Amino acid sequence: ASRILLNNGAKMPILGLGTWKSPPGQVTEAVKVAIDVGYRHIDCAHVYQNENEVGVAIQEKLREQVVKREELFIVSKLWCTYHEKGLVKGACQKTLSDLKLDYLDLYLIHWPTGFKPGKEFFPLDESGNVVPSDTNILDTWAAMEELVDEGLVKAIGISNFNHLQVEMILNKPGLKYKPAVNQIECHPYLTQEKLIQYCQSKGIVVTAYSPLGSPDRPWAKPEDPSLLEDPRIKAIAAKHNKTTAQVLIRFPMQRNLVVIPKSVTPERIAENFKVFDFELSSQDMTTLLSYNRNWRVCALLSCTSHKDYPF
Ligand SMILES: NC(=O)c1ccc[n+]([C@@H]2O[C@H](COP(=O)([O-])OP(=O)(O)OC[C@H]3O[C@@H](n4cnc5c(N)ncnc54)[C@H](OP(=O)(O)O)[C@@H]3O)[C@@H](O)[C@H]2O)c1
Ligand SMILES: O=C(O)COc1cc(Cl)ccc1C(=O)NCc1ccc(Br)cc1F
Repeated sequence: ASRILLNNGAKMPILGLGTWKSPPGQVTEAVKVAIDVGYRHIDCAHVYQNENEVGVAIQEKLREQVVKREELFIVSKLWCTYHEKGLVKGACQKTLSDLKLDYLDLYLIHWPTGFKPGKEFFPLDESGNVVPSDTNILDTWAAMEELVDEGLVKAIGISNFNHLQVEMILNKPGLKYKPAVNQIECHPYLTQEKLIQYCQSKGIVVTAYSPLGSPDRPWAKPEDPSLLEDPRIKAIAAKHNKTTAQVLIRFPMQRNLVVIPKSVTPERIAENFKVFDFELSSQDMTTLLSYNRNWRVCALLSCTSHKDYPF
């Protein structure tokens, strides 16, 4: 089954194309190729600085009538410097204009932390600590709810929310819409059993990011573990006559997760989509889960300061 039902009643494709680090000079063709070979979900964000180019691709494949708007599932995220009530609508509208869309299928609070508004995405103090905003997640959530009620977004959700923060939203006084999705880091080195079971038990669909361990993350270090090069994962792939990436993408799909591998390489974009015709065994799944080491791609010292830093 290629889509999962969300608690807003809409279906979300379980495979999407990620776009963080996709160069603006390459991402338009990457998205065009992706849609040509089957992808119907694109994961975006304003902070990635490439939504205009992603939007050129979506608009061209709409204009060519390759796909209909209803068949696409486009996701973006509210950056930290826009948590303020009077900045959320405009942030969403900027993303809409850049993506050439009149609505988003899903809009996420990108991180639970609000930062000081301004030109800078990471406003720092002179000692390098992020400068917080006094906004809290519950008031930010109410602002997200407004976007649903104005027709700018079909679904709202959260990203990098820990258990307690998910719970805070669900327990919000006067909660109007539950989050549809929690998008978090998840792969065999960070298997997330606790947060996923919690989210799923509440009917929140979990999207796994960095499913390949983000080998192109700008802060990678030599000593870091490498999923794609792990011989134990390579051996499961070889057994199935698939690539290691293919196994890493199928893994979350069998846990009822949505997964969003990024590539700008046409051959890999296509390879990564060829994951609906094979199954990992229960033993394969448990074996992959055994590799957990609580290793995170996405953590940031400058922000650990903040009252709502999630890890
Ligand atoms: N919500 C958040 O806070 C958050 C955080 C991180 C990521 N995300 C989203 O999740 C997406 C995916 O995560 P990510 O970009 O961190 O990393 P990823 O998808 O785990 O890994 C991307 C890297 O893997 C390479 N790659 C892709 N397919 C491959 C294949 N078949 N074989 C070998 N290498 C392959 C890509 O190379 P090429 O591109 O050169 O082919 C790129 O270097 C992001 O792009 C973003 O949309 C969200
Ligand atoms: O956050 C993403 O989606 C991917 O990571 C980044 C993307 C870009 Cl364009 C810039 C920087 C990051 C980035 O540094 N992400 C890590 C991060 C960020 C904020 C917080 Br509150 C915590 C944290 F771990």
